[PDB]
Amino acid sequence: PTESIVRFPNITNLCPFGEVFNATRFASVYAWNRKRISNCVADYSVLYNSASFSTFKCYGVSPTKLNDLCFTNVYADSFVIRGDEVRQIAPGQTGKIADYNYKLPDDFTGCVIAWNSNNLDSKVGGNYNYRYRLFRKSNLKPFERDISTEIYQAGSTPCNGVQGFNCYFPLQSYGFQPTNGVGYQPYRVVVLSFELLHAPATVCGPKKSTNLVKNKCVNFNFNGLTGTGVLTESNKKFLPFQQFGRDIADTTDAVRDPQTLEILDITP
Amino acid sequence: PTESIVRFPNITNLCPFGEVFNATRFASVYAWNRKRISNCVADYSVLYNSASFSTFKCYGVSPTKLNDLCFTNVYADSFVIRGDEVRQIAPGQTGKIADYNYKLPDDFTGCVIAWNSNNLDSKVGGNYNYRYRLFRKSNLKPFERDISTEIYQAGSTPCNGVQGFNCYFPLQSYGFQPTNGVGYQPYRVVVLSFELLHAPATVCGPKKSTNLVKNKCVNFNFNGLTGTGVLTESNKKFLPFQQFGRDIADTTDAVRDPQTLEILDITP
Amino acid sequence: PTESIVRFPNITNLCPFGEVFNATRFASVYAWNRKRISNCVADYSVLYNSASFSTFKCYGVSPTKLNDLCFTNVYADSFVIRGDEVRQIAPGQTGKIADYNYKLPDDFTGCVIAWNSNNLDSKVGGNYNYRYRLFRKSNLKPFERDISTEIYQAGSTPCNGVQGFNCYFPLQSYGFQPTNGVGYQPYRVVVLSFELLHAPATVCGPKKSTNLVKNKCVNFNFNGLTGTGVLTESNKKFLPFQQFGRDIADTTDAVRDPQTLEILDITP
Amino acid sequence: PTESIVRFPNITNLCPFGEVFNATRFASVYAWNRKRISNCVADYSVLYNSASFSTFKCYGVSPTKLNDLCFTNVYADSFVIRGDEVRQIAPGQTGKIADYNYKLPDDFTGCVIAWNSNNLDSKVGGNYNYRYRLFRKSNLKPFERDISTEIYQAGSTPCNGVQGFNCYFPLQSYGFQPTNGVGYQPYRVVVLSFELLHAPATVCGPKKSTNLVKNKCVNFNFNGLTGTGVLTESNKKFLPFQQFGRDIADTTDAVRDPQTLEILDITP
Amino acid sequence: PTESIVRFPNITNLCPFGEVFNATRFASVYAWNRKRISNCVADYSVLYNSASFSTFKCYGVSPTKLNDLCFTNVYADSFVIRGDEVRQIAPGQTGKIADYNYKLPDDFTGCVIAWNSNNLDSKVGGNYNYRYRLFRKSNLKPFERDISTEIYQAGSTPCNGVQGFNCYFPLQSYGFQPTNGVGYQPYRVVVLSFELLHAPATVCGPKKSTNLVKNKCVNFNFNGLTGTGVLTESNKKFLPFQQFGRDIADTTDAVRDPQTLEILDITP
Amino acid sequence: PTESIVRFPNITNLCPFGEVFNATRFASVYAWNRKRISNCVADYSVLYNSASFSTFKCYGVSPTKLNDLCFTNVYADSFVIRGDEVRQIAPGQTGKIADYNYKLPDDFTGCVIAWNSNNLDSKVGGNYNYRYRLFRKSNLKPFERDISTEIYQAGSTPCNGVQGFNCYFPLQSYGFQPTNGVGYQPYRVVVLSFELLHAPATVCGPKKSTNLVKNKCVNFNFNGLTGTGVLTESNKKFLPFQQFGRDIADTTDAVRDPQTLEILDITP
Ligand SMILES: *[C@@H]1O[C@H](CO)[C@@H](O)[C@H](O)[C@H]1NC(C)=O
Ligand SMILES: *[C@@H]1O[C@H](CO)[C@@H](O)[C@H](O)[C@H]1NC(C)=O
Ligand SMILES: *[C@@H]1O[C@H](CO)[C@@H](O)[C@H](O)[C@H]1NC(C)=O
Ligand SMILES: *[C@@H]1O[C@H](CO)[C@@H](O)[C@H](O)[C@H]1NC(C)=O
Ligand SMILES: *[C@@H]1O[C@H](CO)[C@@H](O)[C@H](O)[C@H]1NC(C)=O
Ligand SMILES: *[C@@H]1O[C@H](CO)[C@@H](O)[C@H](O)[C@H]1NC(C)=O
Ligand SMILES: *[C@@H]1O[C@H](CO)[C@@H](O)[C@H](O)[C@H]1NC(C)=O
Ligand SMILES: *[C@@H]1O[C@H](CO)[C@@H](O)[C@H](O)[C@H]1NC(C)=O
Ligand SMILES: *[C@@H]1O[C@H](CO)[C@@H](O)[C@H](O)[C@H]1NC(C)=O
Ligand SMILES: *[C@@H]1O[C@H](CO)[C@@H](O)[C@H](O)[C@H]1NC(C)=O
Ligand SMILES: *[C@@H]1O[C@H](CO)[C@@H](O)[C@H](O)[C@H]1NC(C)=O
Ligand SMILES: *[C@@H]1O[C@H](CO)[C@@H](O)[C@H](O)[C@H]1NC(C)=O
Repeated sequence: PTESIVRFPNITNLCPFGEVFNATRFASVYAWNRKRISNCVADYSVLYNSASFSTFKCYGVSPTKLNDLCFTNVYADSFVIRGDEVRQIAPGQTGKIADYNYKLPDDFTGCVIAWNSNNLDSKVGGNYNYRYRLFRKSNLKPFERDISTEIYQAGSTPCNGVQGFNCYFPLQSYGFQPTNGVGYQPYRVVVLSFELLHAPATVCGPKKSTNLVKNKCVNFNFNGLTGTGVLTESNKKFLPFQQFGRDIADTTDAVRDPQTLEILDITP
Repeated sequence: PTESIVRFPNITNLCPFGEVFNATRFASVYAWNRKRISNCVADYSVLYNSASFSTFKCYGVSPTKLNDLCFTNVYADSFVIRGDEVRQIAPGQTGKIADYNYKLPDDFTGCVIAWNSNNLDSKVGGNYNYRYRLFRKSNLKPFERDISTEIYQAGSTPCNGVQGFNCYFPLQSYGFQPTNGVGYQPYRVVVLSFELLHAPATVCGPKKSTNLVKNKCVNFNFNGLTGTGVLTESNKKFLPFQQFGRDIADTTDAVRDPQTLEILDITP
Repeated sequence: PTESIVRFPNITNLCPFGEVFNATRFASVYAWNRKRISNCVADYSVLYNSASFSTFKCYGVSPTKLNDLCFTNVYADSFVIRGDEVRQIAPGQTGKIADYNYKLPDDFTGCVIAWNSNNLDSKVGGNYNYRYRLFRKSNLKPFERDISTEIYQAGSTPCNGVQGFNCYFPLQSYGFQPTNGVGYQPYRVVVLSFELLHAPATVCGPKKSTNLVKNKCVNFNFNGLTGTGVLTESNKKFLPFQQFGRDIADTTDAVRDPQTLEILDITP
Repeated sequence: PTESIVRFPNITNLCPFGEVFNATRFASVYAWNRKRISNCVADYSVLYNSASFSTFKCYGVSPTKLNDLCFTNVYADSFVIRGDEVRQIAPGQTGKIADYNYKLPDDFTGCVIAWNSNNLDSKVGGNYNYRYRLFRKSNLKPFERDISTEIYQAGSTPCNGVQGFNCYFPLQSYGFQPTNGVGYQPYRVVVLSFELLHAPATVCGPKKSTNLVKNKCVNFNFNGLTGTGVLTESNKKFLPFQQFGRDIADTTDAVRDPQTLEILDITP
Repeated sequence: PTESIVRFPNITNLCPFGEVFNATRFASVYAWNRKRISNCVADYSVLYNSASFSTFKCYGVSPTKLNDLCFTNVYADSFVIRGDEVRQIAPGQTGKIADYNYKLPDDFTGCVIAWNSNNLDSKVGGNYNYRYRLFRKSNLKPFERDISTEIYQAGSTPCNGVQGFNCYFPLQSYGFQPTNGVGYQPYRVVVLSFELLHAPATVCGPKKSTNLVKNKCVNFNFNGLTGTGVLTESNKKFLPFQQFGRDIADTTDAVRDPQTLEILDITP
Repeated sequence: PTESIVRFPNITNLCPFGEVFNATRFASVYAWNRKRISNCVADYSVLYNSASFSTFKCYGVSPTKLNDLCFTNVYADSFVIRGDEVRQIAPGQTGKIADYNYKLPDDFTGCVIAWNSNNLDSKVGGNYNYRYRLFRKSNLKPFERDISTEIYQAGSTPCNGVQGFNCYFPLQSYGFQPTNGVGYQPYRVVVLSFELLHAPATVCGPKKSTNLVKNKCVNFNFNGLTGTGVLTESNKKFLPFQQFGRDIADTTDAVRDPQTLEILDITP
């Protein structure tokens, strides 16, 4: 391996992590706000190295390596919970938030970023505008959003839309005050989930593309696909929707150049 | 009485509470900051209607009735403590902040205003820029300020100005973190002391001044002096430092108007 | 005083304290249940000797001297509150229950009897059927019950009968669990308020009457009217509503006998 | 498998769990009560649906599947402890109850049911009738009790069974009050121990016995012996104690019918 | 008033406060040790200037003035209690220590000293050598001890000297741990009660006497009896047991010398 | 296996564990004290018998088997830390002590022995003599000691050798009170480190040295070399640095007798 060749798509616009994180008002956890992120350079070490997030805990990927990876789509799910419920944003965990408000799948790949928000989300006398769903008949499916407001029937009597004995509203207020304990303290949570599935990659890190060298042994990083081999011209006519190539041994022997749209044969 | 005549003097500028309360940085408790406020208009109801002040304790005045009474001079004292010693900013209270950092007289008149500033004065990894005087050979007198950094000799041996065995540095750091408990979270405290000595009033509130009505039994408030009488015209010989006259009964019977310099005979 | 004479009306049915204290379901604190107790004999010893009432606090009446006094009418107010809200059931106290749910007068005469009911009012998973009023525009008057359920306008926008941002339901659930700490455990509260008017006393204790002794110096207890003097047969005519004979000097001169209906002058 | 066939013995007398769980007074933890349950149909639904059991921790068996299985002998160990020491009733923990009062084996197959009993085991002024062994020479063996009252020597002095300096009574009282916290509140604990040997099962659930359908491929459940097969009429001569039968390869190939005492060959 | 003439008796030996306050082992609170301090000089400002004592509350006298007074006798009561029970050592208090172990009179002239002894009295594995009386039929008279060990019958059944159901041992061990809470460390309490009989005082403070100067208007401190006057030779002879000479105004004008034992007359 | 043989070298002197564990004053954790224990007999059972130690965590070796083995060298480390920071003395653990003060290797062979020291290290007025490094530019490598007192720079502003804004002293005083909780409580930690590497072993347990039995099948522990075989004479030419031989199968077949320096042959 004489050289190393990194080829990423030629994109420059930064996708708004600022509008996800530095928003004035977030949403409640029963109505958590999901933003689609695609076609951007994403500097994850801006979020990592900044001393502002108490929890930057990442599942299925390393937080330091996120600049050196490319994902097809990023989902940013922002909401506000209490501190003791910050642990509940994890696969294979139980609680009110995990069962009824926000559920993470067991194959989750992404990061959970939680930081304290006392000055923004508390008020003397109580901040009651952040509600969590307390009552539901069944647990939530992963990434299912439930915003329905129907009176929960906890007994045998029908409720008919009126709260009362054994008939409760499903949404319950946090009631934040700045004098509250650190467990009952407002924490803003943003969950980044990365689609690593077979698709064209849109969100890529700030790594700079190098020029293409052929007919030599080079390490290569084509759109997040890492390998070592000899890149040459290929007579393989790719159909325009195809990015990779593959053989009977299930090995990537052909890739499409992200920039020049050139099909390169990877001879090992 | 028929109507009330409130006479406040011709003052146009506002009292500078803005850099007292909304400053970017506050000083520490050992170097507690003091601002002298005089000769302006102060609207205390803005501070009273705030939804962020957790503690608004007052002494010698009512927390409702502070705006209508108007004062000689306002001493605004600003410092950052943590939440446990907010009770130590009370008169007669004993503690490390009370004995060694900031001591209030037992006859203190004014209001203590404190609010949590965890999003401002705490950083992830620790904020150590706010210090308190842990050691002093004598307890502080009321309202004295000690910023000396001399090494507190706690043993018999002279160690000559270095930290070591029983040779402690007098200041120590709070060490604020955003994940700390509410006792160990930063609280910005602004003591607002007011003196009520025999002097003409310099700070008075946003209450409007009404026109004079003479020769009729009216309730009057002549710039802090409230009475009932038939405010007739005068022929008195008031020297220009004489705010209000007296008599053999030691009762107020002649007041010179603050807005026109006209002496008025009070007759009940 | 040679002898002691006690005359109480010949009433024999017990007061229904068993219906008050041993009811299966107590109402919520916002809808506290008042029962009027009159025309019976009240045995307060069964309340006092039994050891389950953790809080037994009487105001204006000595708690061990409940039996000898006679009362006109008794009001028993029953409800369920959490453990830290028990101290607010007292004259002159403040809190959410005192302001918005149940306010005692500052001149309150009677007892507060609170006992733990964790077995009867908590189920595993949460008992959400006990609600307290959390939002009100103004504090309650003494002995005033508010069961209104209109949406509380916290902000400047009209609520229009729907819960949402800055519009809250005034009632909030306790959510009792048996694993919750004693601050957050159910306590059943019965407040006995005795009124002592100029009306004839109907609620009298279990003290038994003696025979009347006339023309001799005795110490008498005439239906709660204690005193000492020579009871003599009188020619005074009382009208049927009149029960005793206060003179021009406002001292009791004659008493109507509560059993035989006899007019009895008191000499000293 | 066309259908499911379940054959259980026709025992209809219900197992005495009412005497275990609803006894008027339990025993102290040093003298914990053990009851032998056998030869009855057991209903575990009344334990699971009940909303008073705060702890239902089952080791080795699924708590929902207690109703499904059959056992031979059930050991019910009932006692009263305090809340913080409920966590000591589990296989493999330490503490005063685990070491000196009640030890659970590491191979424990059974459930632990703990519920709060503040209404029944606490008295205002203290309930000191519940004792625990505080001092012992060596830690207890599993399922061993020590009701001995011998004065524990904690020094080097033979003090002849008299309490005093370094000679302590082995048993110490709890002293339960309703105002005490949940760490120091009474919890009644019933430990159910199921033993499953190579023995005929006497403790089973209320699952109904269906009619005998032979010569068809059925799922079958013969007295807890689950499987799938084509049950036919046999010619094997089982001895009366011999319940099922095994082939050369130690697989169940014949069973006796629990109801009609008939030998049925299980061919697959 | 030129110069004071302090005359205190020529007492040679210091009071044994060191043996009381510095003893190795203190007695338990049910069997507290009382020591009679008399015929000596006692420095009380040594105790105050030492900062080891957490509590120094003195009732009926000020702690700083104690070196200036001659008391007739001193009683030193030393015991070990819990921290939360330290407040029970006060005149007019309720609790287990006040009712059953150590009762202070309401007319108390003395000082209460309490210092933490987690270092010397606590021990890992438990120090159960300190016991307190938990059960008694009646409350204690002031300065009364109970060393009885009879079984407290709390039911109808007799006990026959055997512990069991409703029969409890009167004394319960404390169980001191070094890992206990702030209310549960051992505290050693010395109660110094100053007997002030109208007698020759024998416990005097450390004040250097001044030789007698007569026939001039001087201050004097004769045996703690402060006064101002002219001291003259006395014509009358007082009885050998009687020192104070009272007048019609109940003021001493004829005092015996506490060094040369001769009568002196005080005149204005 | 007829006769067990234990051959240890003839080492007479006892190890100085008294001067390490029972030292009067320990060093602080930034300047932790390392003592080299070699060429003595060590009794670790008497370390294990004491119940004063609240943590006796041994990593890689079991505490019961400590007397069995032999070591070449022992590293006895000693320091004082608070109770919450005891857990950071562990392999593969993070914290202030682990990063900045004392780091164990990830594969550590030895025992962490920590006991509470409230009685020895606390004093009234606070013991601030114990300091810990709170600020460092880089994390400590394992078994590396840093005693630098250079002022740590946090901001871009140079410190210039004085304490100030964003320039802190790297060492912080603990502040131990006798009234502190168990979290801030002084704990004395000794970390014994053992090397299991093959060398002439100098420190061994108190096991008795048996005689030499030859030409009989015996168990043997030759300086901690456990095995079973028929120990016969050898003609192998062991050099002085060669202590135990090995065969072509890499098994121990010839061991030098530690007492005699005589070469013996293991034969199974
Ligand atoms: C949010 O704003 C702050 C400004 O104080 C900035 O430092 C931070 O980087 C911003 N975060 C994002 C994600 O843009
Ligand atoms: C950018 O990429 C596109 C294809 O995605 C390609 O057609 C174009 O030539 C590239 N431009 C440059 C300057 O590399
Ligand atoms: C403004 O102030 C001056 C002096 O303070 C006073 O004489 C004058 O009357 C005031 N102006 C008005 C319009 O009253
Ligand atoms: C500080 O700034 C906020 C920003 O809205 C303002 O509402 C508040 O009144 C300011 N405080 C003072 C004392 O002016
Ligand atoms: C409630 O019922 C119990 C039954 O055990 C009884 O002891 C108690 O006296 C009753 N309460 C009243 C107020 O009578
Ligand atoms: C009972 O009281 C009534 C009046 O309330 C009276 O008429 C009647 O005589 C009394 N009974 C007796 C036996 O005195
Ligand atoms: C105990 O009694 C209650 C009374 O309703 C009943 O619901 C419960 O099922 C009983 N417990 C058992 C184990 O049968
Ligand atoms: C019930 O079972 C027994 C054996 O357990 C059997 O002898 C008896 O016949 C059965 N009864 C019926 C009605 O089948
Ligand atoms: C000391 O006191 C005695 C009486 O107790 C007295 O007789 C004697 O004179 C005194 N000593 C002096 C030096 O005055
Ligand atoms: C107890 O001993 C210490 C040790 O020197 C001493 O400082 C203290 O003064 C003594 N206390 C008394 C009352 O003598
Ligand atoms: C420390 O001294 C005590 C004194 O009794 C002794 O028991 C203990 O064994 C000593 N510690 C060690 C580690 O030997
Ligand atoms: C002790 O061991 C040495 C070798 O380590 C040996 O030379 C010496 O003779 C031995 N002494 C005794 C008394 O066994």
